[PDB]
Amino acid sequence: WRLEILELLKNAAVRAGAQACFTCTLSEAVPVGEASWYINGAAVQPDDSDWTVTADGSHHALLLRSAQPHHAGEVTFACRDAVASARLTVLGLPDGLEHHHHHH
Repeated sequence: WRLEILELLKNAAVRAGAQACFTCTLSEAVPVGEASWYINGAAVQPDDSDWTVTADGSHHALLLRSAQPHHAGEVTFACRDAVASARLTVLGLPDGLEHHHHHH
């Protein structure tokens, strides 16, 4: 019956074509106004195309479609005594090599 913050997903890096997963499972549902979801460098308008925000009960879900070298910025969220932060960054260097061979 309380409003204790259970778990928050922070710290996220998204390369080109990747996706972002930010959610905050609370103990109480908050309407629209006491909850603030924004990343410095790109305010999410009700019609935001790159970012998507929703609120259903005690669960707040926010994502990032295909990350592009420009969405980089800080991550700050606040609610019912629910303080949060993070660091969002996108890689634009195709210097990231990956192993395409699972096994040999």
